Amino acid sequence: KVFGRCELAAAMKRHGLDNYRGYSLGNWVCAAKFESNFNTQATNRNTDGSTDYGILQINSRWWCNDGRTPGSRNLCNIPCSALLSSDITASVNCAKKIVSDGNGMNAWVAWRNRCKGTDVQAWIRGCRL
Ligand SMILES: [Cl-]
Ligand SMILES: [Cl-]
Repeated sequence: KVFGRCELAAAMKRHGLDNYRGYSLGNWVCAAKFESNFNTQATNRNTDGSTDYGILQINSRWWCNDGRTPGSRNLCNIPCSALLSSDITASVNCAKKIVSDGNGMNAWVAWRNRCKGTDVQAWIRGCRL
């Protein structure tokens, strides 16, 4: 599923991401835009052979099991394929563990490079939340 901006904001808001660890909702929408273009089915392969999955491009190196990232961890205890669902619950729940791991949203390269220090509230402007 390819979400609309406001549709995704509202789904994220319902799943407790607004202000989660001090990150306002615009941060999460912005990250999703630049990570996946709001497409729950996004995959991208990293040079190390790990893969990034779903709306927030969560990496098989640490976070999920895809059966083909030898010597990786499954810290969110999920098949990576569950991150590709049109229901973003598993992505959001895993994202919460990532953002809590000490690096905040800096874990998301596109967040760091494209959202951080910008006006992120613009990403939810206009939305009925
Ligand atoms: Cl694996
Ligand atoms: Cl980037």
